[PDB]
Formats: sequence, C-alpha cells, structure tokens
Amino acid sequence: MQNGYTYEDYQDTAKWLLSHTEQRPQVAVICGSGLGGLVNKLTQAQTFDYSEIPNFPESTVPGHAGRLVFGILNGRACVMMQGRFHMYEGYPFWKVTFPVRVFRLLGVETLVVTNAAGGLNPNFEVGDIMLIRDHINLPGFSGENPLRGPNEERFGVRFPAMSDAYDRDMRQKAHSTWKQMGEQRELQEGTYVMLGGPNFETVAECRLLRNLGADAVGMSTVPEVIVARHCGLRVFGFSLITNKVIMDTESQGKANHEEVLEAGKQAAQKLEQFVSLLMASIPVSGHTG
Amino acid sequence: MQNGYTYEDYQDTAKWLLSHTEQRPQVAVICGSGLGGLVNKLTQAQTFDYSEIPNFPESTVPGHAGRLVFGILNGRACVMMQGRFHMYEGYPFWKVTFPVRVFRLLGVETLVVTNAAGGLNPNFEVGDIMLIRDHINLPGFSGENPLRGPNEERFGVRFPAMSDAYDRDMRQKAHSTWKQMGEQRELQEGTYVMLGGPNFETVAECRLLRNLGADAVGMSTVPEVIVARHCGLRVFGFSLITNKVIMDTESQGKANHEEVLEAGKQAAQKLEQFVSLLMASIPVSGHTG
Amino acid sequence: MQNGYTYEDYQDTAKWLLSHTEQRPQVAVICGSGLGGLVNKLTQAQTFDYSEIPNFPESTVPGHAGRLVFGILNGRACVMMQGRFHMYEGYPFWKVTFPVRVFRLLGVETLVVTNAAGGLNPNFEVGDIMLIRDHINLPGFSGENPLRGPNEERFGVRFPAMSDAYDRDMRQKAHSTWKQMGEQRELQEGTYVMLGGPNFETVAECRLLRNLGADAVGMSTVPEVIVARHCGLRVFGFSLITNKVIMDTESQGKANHEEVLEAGKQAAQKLEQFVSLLMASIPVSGHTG
Ligand SMILES: O=c1[nH]cnc2c([C@@H]3O[C@H](CO)[C@@H](O)[C@H]3O)c[nH]c12
Ligand SMILES: O=c1[nH]cnc2c([C@@H]3O[C@H](CO)[C@@H](O)[C@H]3O)c[nH]c12
Ligand SMILES: O=c1[nH]cnc2c([C@@H]3O[C@H](CO)[C@@H](O)[C@H]3O)c[nH]c12
Repeated sequence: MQNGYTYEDYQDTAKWLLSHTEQRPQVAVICGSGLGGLVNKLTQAQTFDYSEIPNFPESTVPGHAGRLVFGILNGRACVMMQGRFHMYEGYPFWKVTFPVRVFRLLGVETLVVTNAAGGLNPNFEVGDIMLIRDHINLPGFSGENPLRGPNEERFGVRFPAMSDAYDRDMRQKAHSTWKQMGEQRELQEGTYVMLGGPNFETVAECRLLRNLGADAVGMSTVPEVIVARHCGLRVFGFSLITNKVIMDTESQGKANHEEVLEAGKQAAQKLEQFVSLLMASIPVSGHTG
Repeated sequence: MQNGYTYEDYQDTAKWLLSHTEQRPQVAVICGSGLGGLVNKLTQAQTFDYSEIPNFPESTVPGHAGRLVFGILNGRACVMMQGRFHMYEGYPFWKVTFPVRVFRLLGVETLVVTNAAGGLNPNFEVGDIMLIRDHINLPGFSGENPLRGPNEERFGVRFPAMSDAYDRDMRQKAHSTWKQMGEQRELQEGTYVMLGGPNFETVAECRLLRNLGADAVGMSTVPEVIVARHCGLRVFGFSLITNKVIMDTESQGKANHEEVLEAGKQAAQKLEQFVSLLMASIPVSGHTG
Repeated sequence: MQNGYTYEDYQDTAKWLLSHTEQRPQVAVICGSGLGGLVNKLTQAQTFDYSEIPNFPESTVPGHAGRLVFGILNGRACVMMQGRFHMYEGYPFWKVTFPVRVFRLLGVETLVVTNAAGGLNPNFEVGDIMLIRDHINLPGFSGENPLRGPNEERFGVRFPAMSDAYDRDMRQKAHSTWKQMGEQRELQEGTYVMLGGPNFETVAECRLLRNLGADAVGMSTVPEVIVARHCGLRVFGFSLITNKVIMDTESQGKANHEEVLEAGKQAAQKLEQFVSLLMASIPVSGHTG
C-alpha cells in the first residue's frame, strides 16, 4: 500500500536520536556513491549505524556505509547520512525518504543532497561538479512518488510546487565559493534526471534523455528533494560527474560501478573542501540576534 | 495484485443504483477539480454519497465533493460524478475507473470527461477550454494500466485500440455549439498528457512534456478514457486551463491548488452552459423510431 | 515485494528439466506473438507444457501456446519457449523473466529473442524483419525492473551495463545470412521501445516514441534481455513488423490483434528459414577442440 509510516513513527525516531546525542544540527547532508568521505571532516562526531536507530532502513550498496553521523563541520553543527537508500534495492519511495522527515522534526532547516551521476552534457568531464539547478522525475511521471496516498497536513500541503526546488541564493553562494577556491575547471550547473536502475542505460536511452534536456542521469536524490521541499526544507544539491555516458554504438567500453574510484579517491579532497567552505552561513537563520 | 473487482462486483453496484432511482441515464459526466458546479443545472436530481454505494471508492481531494448525482440536464437524463478519484490518493487504476464500468452496466452510451489542467501550449490562456483530441499516457508506458491482468471478455477485448478514443463527430458538435454561444475566445483543442502527481511539475519537466507534443498536463482522466473505450462507450472530453505552467527558471511564482478559483468561480457559468447546450443529441441512439 | 524467486527455485526447475530430457541445448529461443511456428522445424522434439514444469508461469495470450520445446534445429540442439509472458497479463518482471535464469542454469550460452512489433520507422513495411540493435526501456525509467531488490551474486553483478546488449558479431552474421537467402527486401535494423500495454498507442504516443528515436514499439522482450545479459548470456533479437502504427488523426483504421495474421501465416516460412540458417555456429563455443 501507500506510505506505511505514521507521523508518530517519525516522531519516535526523532525523539530517539535527540535523547542519545547533545548535538542539534541545522544542516543535514546526504552522501551518494563514493562521497562517503565527507564525514571525515567533522569534529565531535557521533556515529549511529542505521540498524540501531528504530524505524531506519539500511544501505545495501557498496559505497554507502549506512551510518548517521552528527558532527561539527567548519563551525556548523550538522548530521550526515553516510550512504543513502535507492528504489532499485527494493525500497518504496516512502521508505527511501524516511530520514528527510526525521531531519525536519529534529529542527533541521537545510538539506544538501549529493550523488554520483553519468554525464549527458557533452561539455562535462569526469570529475566535474554540477550544481543541480533542476530535475526531471521519470518515476514521478507514472505515479511512483513519495507523497502518494493520504497527505499528512502536519508536514505539508497536498499539492506542493516543485518549480523552485533548488535554492537560488545557495546556488549563487556555491559559485562565489568556487571562485575563492581557485579551481581551474569551472563549476557546472544543470538538470538532473532520475530513472529506476539498477542497470546502466543503453545508447538510445542516453540520447533520448539528452534530447529531453537532461545534463546528468542518476538513480536517486529526486524523491528526497520532493519530500524535503514538501516539508519546507531549503534544498541545495550537486552531482559528481563520475563517468561519461555511452552515446555511440561504436562502444569503446561500458559503464561499471568502479565509478567510486572517481569519487572516493579522485575528487575526494576537492568536494569535501567545497562542502566545508559551503558551511559559511545560510545565513544560519535563528529567529533574531 | 491486479484488478480486485469481479464482473459481479460491477453487476451488484449497478443493481443497487437501479433499485434506488427511477432515472435511467444515457450520458455520464465526470467532474474534475473545481468543476463540481455542473451539477446545479440538473432537474429532478437525486444525490448519492459515494460512501453509501456498495463498491464505491471515495474522493479525498478538495474540489471533489464525492457524490453521484442523477438528473435531467437540458432534456437529457444523465448521471454525474461530482468529484473523481486519482492515483495520487493511493488508488490503483482498477479502483479509479470502477465507476466507468458501472455506467456501462447501467446502460450509459456516452461519457464526457472533464478536468482542470496546466497549459503547456503557449497560445492557451487561463480560463481557456480545450477539447481533448488525443492523449499521451505516461503511467501507461510503464505498465501502470487499468486493464492490466486477466481480461474480462464481458467488457471488451484483450488489445483495444486507442487511436480513435475521442469521438470525431462530438468534437465537430462542440465547435458548432461554441459558435452559437458567441464566445469571443476561440475553442481550443489539443493533446492531454497524464502524469502521476501529486506535486506540480518542474520547469524541465514542463519543457520536456511540451517538446513531446502535449498541450495540457494533468493527473487524471486517461485511465477512465481507456476503460470507457474498452467497453464501447463513446467518449468526449475537455480541459479547463486553470493555469499557465512555469517554463522558465526566472520563476515569478509557483503553481498551487488555488486553481479551483479559476474553475468553481471564474469559468463556472461558461462551461456549465457549454455542457448544457452540448446535451443536444448524440443523436440519442435508441434503436429505432 | 521484489523477486520472490530464490536461487534454489531456479536450481530446482533446471534439475527437473534435466532429469526429464536427454537434450542439452546451447541455444534458447523465445517466440513472440504469432511466431509459434518456429517450433515445427525441430527434430527429436520433446514438448513440456509450462503448467507441468515446477515454478513456471503460464501464457494467457492467444498466439502464445505455452509450451517449452526441446529439439534439434539445423544441427544445433536448442530449447524454445512457444509463447512468452508479459507484464500486461499481471505478471511482475521477476516472474516474466524466470525462464531466462533457468536457461542459464541448464548450460545455455545464447538466447535469441523475437517478438511482433508496430513499425514507427516510416521506411518499414508490414512483413519486415528488424534486427534489434538497441532498445529503450520505458518501464525501467520508473524502477519497474526485473533486477530490482537484493542482487543474487550467483547470477551477476549489482550494476550490469546494457550498452552492449545486442551481440555485434551475431548481427553481422544475420546480415550475411540474409544475403544468402536472396531476399528482395533488405534486412532492417533499429531500436526497439517497450511500453506496458495492453492497449495500443494513440497517435500522439506514436509520434512521441518516434521522436525519441525508436524504430518499433512492443510490450515485451526488454526485461528478458536485461536478465539474460546480467547472467552473461549472449543475446540477439529481431522484431517482425506486423503493422504500421497510426501517425495521423485522419485515422483510416485502428490496430488490432489480427496482426498474428502477419506472423503465423504471412511471414511464417521466411523467418522460420532465417532462424534455421542462423543456427550455423556461434561458433558453438565448447571449451576446446
Ligand atoms: O551513468 C550513470 N547512470 C545511472 N546512474 C549512475 C550513477 C549512480 O551511481 C550508482 C551506480 O554507480 C547508482 O546508485 C547511480 O544512481 C553513477 N553513474 C551513473
Ligand atoms: O499544472 C498542472 N499540473 C498538473 N496537474 C494539474 C491540475 C489538476 O488539478 C489538481 C491540482 O490542482 C490535480 O488533480 C491535477 O490533475 C491543474 N493544473 C495542473
Ligand atoms: O503496434 C503495436 N504496439 C504495441 N505492441 C504491439 C505488438 C505486440 O503484439 C501483441 C499484440 O498484438 C503484444 O504482446 C505486443 O507486444 C504488435 N504490434 C504492436
């Protein structure tokens, strides 16, 4: 059936975490494939395995550790999902996005989503960082949506708008911060398209997606962005272009999960630093003062 | 699993209605968001709340009253669904389309479907009435179809054609009737595309859908048109363009459910009159005479 | 839930077949709508109704006999599925593709898939044979995939590549063999697109699919190709263009299942001979010698 989680289920989980840590994060960060190293920048870190937290699902994908880590990143208190969940694991979207609603109940105001994606835009290179300015939700087109079923008014409204999903002011800041880093390669920005997986795309599917206007293709993030927005979380996200998708039948090679080599190795120090500097200020937003 | 309704389930429901009303409608009308006012033109009306009719599902969306109303509209006896069901409510297509098969068993010959839709075609304006000449069924592309599972030969054949879904002669009549109304704004006609919802589309999705050739986007109607056609019901339908979809990232605003303001208020008297005049004649079709 | 079949389920079924026949096929052939006649070329044939083989699903579509036939085709020992399964019958993809994994466990190395498809490419004619060089998996875009859920490492890896699904060397051979037949009509080759069904497409959907780059549209094959590739089966496939899809609203007619007339009658002797000659050699591939 539809969402099997009740409001109290999120309530209980949030209560469990609050009674087990003194940290009160405002920023929540989700780490995609091979981006699990973002965690080792945190100070005063406390790690919780998903399996010990009440209603939490579990990461079954290599590159996804399956741990919730609270810590202080460059002065700001945040919580990180070292590994996320995907629909191709057998998880329904209402299970995949469970942690987004828990964050909301913990008092989190901002959510930054990351992921590894295949490059569709020809100007993208392996190793590029693409700011997600927009997305195309293919599973959504068919009713596969985390918000399907009766609406929980306590989180948001029945018909939430998505045209303004990715925060404009945060994307301005990302660009400004990149300049300060002195990166030779420019900061990319585009549309992220989500499909189910777990197999990689055929040439025809890559050409089709590109013609639809997508810049990168992945198998996650979008459900989370929808639930986040629905409950009023400010959102920002970026894709690490781990590979160039096959656009020709004269296939030199084929995609493979070794793309973690591009993330948790190749572009480790870069985006980890990019995200740390990014914790400069929402500006915070703490009522007054 | 697939369709949980047996032929007898539709039989029973049809029998219940027939033994509770003296009205024998030939035309069935389904009212979409904010079009619930079409009901108050009926004479000798008898209302049934969906909750009292045996195997009937229930409308949970504001703008959808959830009542079956029998009445006489401009001389013709018809039955109206004051509010429909959607997949985003958690309803499977076989539940969403239940009433279409009941209508067939009541003796109904024509079904007119209405709905509120976002305008993709740039020449459309808020308040426009678009005749549905065709549709694109996105959920259908993935197997999400009201006819999935074993086929009930008593209703129709296994592989029904959809290329001739929207009656040609009725669309000629709609245009002729519009002329007689003296409307300054021309009568629109286009392709309706259905997606799951309940969130509104992103700019990228709107551009994608437009490039696919769709004129308006909605979250209903199509499943109903398929089941109707499958059982031999003549079909006609139109969309009330309640809003202009966001096609640019320089987002002035965002879509919201207040679009009922455009329907159940703004274009009330117009389409209600358009539908009343439309009950001129199939010509009826009553064997001979 | 996800795949309800365990590795032992495939093991058991493979064992059952092996202890009931002396034939050890290397090639497996799947027959689509109206192509069931490919079976009557086999020598030393042994037929098994799907209903008698342990974990086997059942064909409910006319044109699909529902029998597993072992035999010798032009010198090569093979097994044939006289009739396949489709998602529109109510079958989940993990049920639809069950036989592909059984074949793998029997020792099969090559799988040739066939099907009846509607022509999108304007240069195609009814009766044409199209080599499947690639595919677009619409249900896959939304997570509807035979590999969803935990991965069985004993069959393949979590993220299998699909860009090289259709064997290049076998498609070279198909072209060479066609020349030897002396066919006046050239051998077609293109992209196959899969959608759910069971209804036929609207004009708008046909134009949409064509613009996406598809040459033929069908309601099967793809799930099977994915599971096959995942477990290392060499794959080759072709579509019998049974009809021209409706691309204009000035609809002369509409599609219907009578397309079996084009297959199991019209192009019977041709493709049956084409497939028999095609059993020339992988070259076999039998370790050494
Ligand atoms: O080219 C790609 N296509 C689709 N998904 C991905 C990913 C993402 O990485 C994981 C697999 O490595 C998946 O979880 C997927 O979403 C990276 N590259 C691609
Ligand atoms: O722009 C739009 N996009 C998608 N659906 C709708 C609707 C339709 O109205 C209800 C929500 O107001 C939904 O039921 C939807 O199908 C109107 N406008 C749009
Ligand atoms: O034009 C077509 N569109 C979609 N599917 C098919 C088939 C295939 O044949 C069976 C129905 O005859 C279905 O099983 C379908 O996959 C043939 N032609 C078309």
